[PDB]
Amino acid sequence: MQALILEQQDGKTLASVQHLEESQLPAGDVTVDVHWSSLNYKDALAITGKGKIIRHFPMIPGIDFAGTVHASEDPRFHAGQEVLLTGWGVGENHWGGLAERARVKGDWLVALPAGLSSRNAMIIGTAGFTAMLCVMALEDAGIRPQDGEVVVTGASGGVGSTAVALLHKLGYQVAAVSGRESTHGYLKSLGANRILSRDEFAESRPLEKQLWAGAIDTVGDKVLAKVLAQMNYGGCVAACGLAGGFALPTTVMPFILRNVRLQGVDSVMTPPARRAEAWARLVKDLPESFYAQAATEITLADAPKFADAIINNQVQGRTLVKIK
Amino acid sequence: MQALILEQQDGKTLASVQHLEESQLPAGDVTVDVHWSSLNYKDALAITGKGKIIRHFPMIPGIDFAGTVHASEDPRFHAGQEVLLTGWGVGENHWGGLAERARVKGDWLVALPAGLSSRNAMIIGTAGFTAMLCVMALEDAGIRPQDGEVVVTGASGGVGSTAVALLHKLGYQVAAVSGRESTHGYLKSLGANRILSRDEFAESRPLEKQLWAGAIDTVGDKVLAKVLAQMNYGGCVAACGLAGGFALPTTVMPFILRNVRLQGVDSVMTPPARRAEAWARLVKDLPESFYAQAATEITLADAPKFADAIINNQVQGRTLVKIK
Ligand SMILES: NC(=O)c1ccc[n+]([C@@H]2O[C@H](COP(=O)([O-])OP(=O)(O)OC[C@H]3O[C@@H](n4cnc5c(N)ncnc54)[C@H](OP(=O)(O)O)[C@@H]3O)[C@@H](O)[C@H]2O)c1
Ligand SMILES: NC(=O)c1ccc[n+]([C@@H]2O[C@H](COP(=O)([O-])OP(=O)(O)OC[C@H]3O[C@@H](n4cnc5c(N)ncnc54)[C@H](OP(=O)(O)O)[C@@H]3O)[C@@H](O)[C@H]2O)c1
Repeated sequence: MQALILEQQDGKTLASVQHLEESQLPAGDVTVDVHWSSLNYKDALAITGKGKIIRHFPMIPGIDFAGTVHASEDPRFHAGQEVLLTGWGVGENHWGGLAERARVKGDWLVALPAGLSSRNAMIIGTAGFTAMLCVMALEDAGIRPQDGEVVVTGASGGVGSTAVALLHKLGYQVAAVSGRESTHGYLKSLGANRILSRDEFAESRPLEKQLWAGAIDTVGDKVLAKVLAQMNYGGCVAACGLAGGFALPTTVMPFILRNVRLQGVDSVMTPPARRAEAWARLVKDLPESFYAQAATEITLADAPKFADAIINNQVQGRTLVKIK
Repeated sequence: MQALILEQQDGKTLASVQHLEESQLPAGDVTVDVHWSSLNYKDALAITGKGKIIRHFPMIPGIDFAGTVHASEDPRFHAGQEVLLTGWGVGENHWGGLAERARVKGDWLVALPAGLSSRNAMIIGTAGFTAMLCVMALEDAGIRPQDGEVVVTGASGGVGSTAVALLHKLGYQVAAVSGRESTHGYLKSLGANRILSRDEFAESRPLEKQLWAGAIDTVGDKVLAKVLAQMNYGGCVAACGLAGGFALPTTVMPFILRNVRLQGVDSVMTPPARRAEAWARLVKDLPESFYAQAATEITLADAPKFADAIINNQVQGRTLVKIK
């Protein structure tokens, strides 16, 4: 079998496609013939050797994959069945998606839903699944299209792009925040009602003027701090990222004076039930047009190059990896 | 009529009980003969001139009151009716409850709930109403007694005492955090199962060991930051306070890695349906023993002295003001 393999020569990560035997695969009760994977921000860090994502080498990266079951000892899954996986430590501490074959716990798999192609599941990937979870968080908080504008940060990215399209489809007025001017036409076509510059969110008072009924944040750090200060009374922010930094230098004022909810969204260990629900919602809520707009398809050996482009913020939308 | 009056000579607030004519009260549809009020942290800030709570002088402070309607131009209220009020800006921008009479909008009043005495309504006051809103937030998040331990910070105070008593009644295992060894017996008597020192909430990593299914925070600052770092995956913190400072020096990690919810709770502008629900729940969920254990009854003339004690963290439980 072939696989993208991370090894460490002199402490610096080297990535290259290599042949290896199925016998080397980690233990698990389901074996999957992988047809598609993707590159997420976390995959890019893993591949660039940045971020301390990988604590064991050599490692097959890729926190995502979709394919067909080769063999299964889990009674929920049968040989030939179409399945997908995102998260659960896969591609971090367990051999990953960017390989022709993977062996995992059946607990980590999701049956490919009726209404979603294996290829499109990967275009969504971890990033899109996370966006769906964020949207469901706003809904849980009672945030409706009629309540006001929803703001999306890091909007041109994988999570951001998906969130814009989901919110647009669901009827919300969407404001997209982006540090790049080249992404504007793209963002408008995704459904953004207006585009705002990243520099507009540098520093804030504890409370700013109320602007947002809802927010989906991929940035963290000072951007998230300012969004919080700008939330309408009873607004909700769904936070999932740290593209701008992991710190959260905020105050309790939006919370105790404006009754704001900050809902954290984790994709790695999302419970099976909510996980299944998110995938079913994606079938319903993501327009077929999104898949053509947001995706760039690459081959396995091109991953390191794109990993680099992702870290340097030189891409927009989602990176789909054909594994075949 | 008699009322506690706040005036500032030169950037400093002066508080004294004075006699005034009823005709000096602000305009409003409902005139109430006040029988009870209370002192909350916010009232103590107002009365001591700290916290920029009052921007208009002279002011009659007191964000709570309970009494009997003398006259009403509002068709929802009638002469002789028992009513209570918390919040709505009363005691901040509108002459408030620390007086023999108050005049207010019908919208700000709550008919005295069946089963609740006027005196007990004020032992509860804003502090207890807030604790109830915090408990309801944990419930909204699906935090059940079987799910794990709930921590209450600033536990010996007004909101904290009520919170401990409510959670205890509802069947939770409760941990109380206090910076005063002298409050431990009192906290145990309210139903706290575990008592921890505030000293243990001074430094923290972005993620600490997972300890709490839920939390009710009245302190903010570092204590809140560490509580966030200690939340179980999917845990919820209901935050309502700033006794320890208004800053929130935290990181996105508990949110994006552990799916934590931080729900802000405001008592001031709580809409009528939720506000009515909270009062109904309080009547049901606070044991009779609570009113006896938590309350210290003072007269209006004692208010300034007690406001000092509150700000100096030299009181425990709830301060009840007999106005009648
Ligand atoms: N389980 C989880 O909570 C989970 C799951 C998926 C993703 N994430 C996190 O969510 C974030 C987004 O992931 P992704 O895969 O969408 O990433 P991405 O496509 O690589 O980029 C996200 C966007 O963030 C913006 N950005 C990048 N650097 C920035 C900076 N220094 N300051 C402000 N904005 C910056 C860029 O948008 P613009 O150029 O338009 O400004 C970029 O397109 C990442 O931090 C990722 O690790 C977490
Ligand atoms: N969100 C809202 O609409 C609203 C409504 C009501 C109350 N509040 C806020 O909630 C908080 C509690 O109100 P309350 O009436 O219960 O006040 P309280 O009776 O004074 O309780 C505050 C408690 O915090 C602890 N504390 C005091 N100073 C501290 C410090 N410097 N560092 C760490 N802990 C400290 C003390 O407990 P220990 O001695 O046991 O440590 C004290 O009992 C206040 O900040 C108040 O403004 C907000």
